[PDB]
Amino acid sequence: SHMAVQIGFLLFPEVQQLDLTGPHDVLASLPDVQVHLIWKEPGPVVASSGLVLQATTSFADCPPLDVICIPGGTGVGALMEDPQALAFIRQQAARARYVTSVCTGSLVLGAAGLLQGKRATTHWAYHELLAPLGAIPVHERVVRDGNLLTGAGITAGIDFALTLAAELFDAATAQRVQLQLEYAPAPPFNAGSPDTAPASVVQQARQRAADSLHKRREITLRAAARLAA
Amino acid sequence: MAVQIGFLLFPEVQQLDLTGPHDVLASLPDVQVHLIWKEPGPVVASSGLVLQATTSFADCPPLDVICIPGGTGVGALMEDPQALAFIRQQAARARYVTSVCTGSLVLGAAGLLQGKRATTHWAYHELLAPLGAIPVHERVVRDGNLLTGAGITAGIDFALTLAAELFDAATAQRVQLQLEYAPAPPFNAGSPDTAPASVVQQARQRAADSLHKRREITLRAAARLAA
Repeated sequence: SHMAVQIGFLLFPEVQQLDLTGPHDVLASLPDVQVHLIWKEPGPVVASSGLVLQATTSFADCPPLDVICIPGGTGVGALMEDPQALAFIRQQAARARYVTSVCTGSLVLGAAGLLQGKRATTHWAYHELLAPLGAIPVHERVVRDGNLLTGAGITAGIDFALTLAAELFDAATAQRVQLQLEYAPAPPFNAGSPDTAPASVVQQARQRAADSLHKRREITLRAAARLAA
Repeated sequence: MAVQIGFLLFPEVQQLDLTGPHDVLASLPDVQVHLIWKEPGPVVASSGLVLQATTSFADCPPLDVICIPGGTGVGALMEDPQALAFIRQQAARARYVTSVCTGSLVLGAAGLLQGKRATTHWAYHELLAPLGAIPVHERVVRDGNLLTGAGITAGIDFALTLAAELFDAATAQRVQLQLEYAPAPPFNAGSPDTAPASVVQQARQRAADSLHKRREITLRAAARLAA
C-alpha cells in the first residue's frame, strides 16, 4: 500500500547474502511492508557465494526509509571508503525510525560516523575494529542503543530481524512470524561461538581470517581519520 | 570430483528455505552449487525477492545432492509432471535426496517418501501420511540417503547436518563458527509446543486456506501414485 513501512537493505558486490536474505524473509512476513534492495543502479549484484541478487532502486530514487539495514561480507572494505554509499547512509539515518546492520555491516555504520559513543556488535572475528570507529563494543548477539540495532555474525540476522519486528509492531506479531518460520533452532554441533567451539576450530579460523583482519584494520584507521578531520 | 549440489528454484519459493542452506553449503571445499529451473534466468520468490536460476533441467550435471525447498509454489509442482520426472531422474543416482519445509510434499508427490521416515513444516505435517511417509516430529529426519528438514529456518540445521555427512564434524564446525550460528531467539514461539496458545491459534488461522487447498492437491497426487 501507499502507507507501507519502508525497509531498505544496501545490496553491494561481494555481500554475504544470508545477512540480507535472512532478515528479508522475516521482515517481508510483516503487514504492509515494502522492502527495497538499494545500490548505485538497479540490476544484478553478485554475492560472495556467486548467488545473484537484484537491486530494485538507485540511491537517487530510493524513498525516505523507516528502516535502513546494512549487511556485511567481503565487500564491506570497499564500502567503508565509498563516499557515495556513506553519504546515502548518513542522509537516510537522519530521519529513519531504526538504523540497523548485521555482521560486518556495523563497520560501514562506523565509517559513516554513526557508532560514535554508541553500543554496537559485529561478527566475533572483527569485534576489535568497533572501538577505533568510536563504538562501545558489546559481546551480545543483538545490541540496541536508542534507534540503533546491530546484529552479530551472519546468522544473527534472524535473531536481529525478530527483535526489530517486535519494535515495529509488537511481541505478538514477532512471535507469530517466529512460529510461521518454525524458528526453534537445534544446531547439530555447539561450535557457533569462539567460547564453545573446539579450540582447534577457533585457531584454524583466526589463522584463515588474519590477512583480512590486518587489511580491514588499515581501512578502519583511514575511515576513523576522515571522521576526525 | 567437485561435489555437485542442486537446489530446485521455482516460482513462489520461500527463499530462506534455499538461501540459508545455500550459504552454508557454498562455504565448503570442492563443491559446485546449481539453481535449477526449466530455463536459466529470473525466478521470483513469494516475498518478491528475485533469484536467478543458473541451469535448465537439461544442462544440470548429475547431482551428488538434490534439495527441494518449500513455499507457496509447491502446490503447482506437486502436479507438474516435468518437475516430478526431473526430480525422479536425479534422485535415481543422487548420493542424497533432500528437502526443507514443504519441499518434502514435492518429494512425496514424486513417490520418493513411500515407506520412509520424513518431516515437514508443523502446519502441513498431516499431509505426509497420504503421500506414504512415516511422519516423524523431529526437525531433521534421516532415512538412508533421504534427509528432510522441518519448517523454513530448519534449513540451517539441515545443511550443517548434511555438511558433516559430505565431509566430517570438524568441517561442519568450522562453517558453524564462520556463520556465528549460536542462536539466541528473542522469544520461545518457534514450535506449537512452546508458543502461547493465542499465537498458535492465529498461525493456524492464517494457514487454513493454504492447508485446505494442499489437502486437495495431496489426495490427487496420492491417487496418481496408486493408479
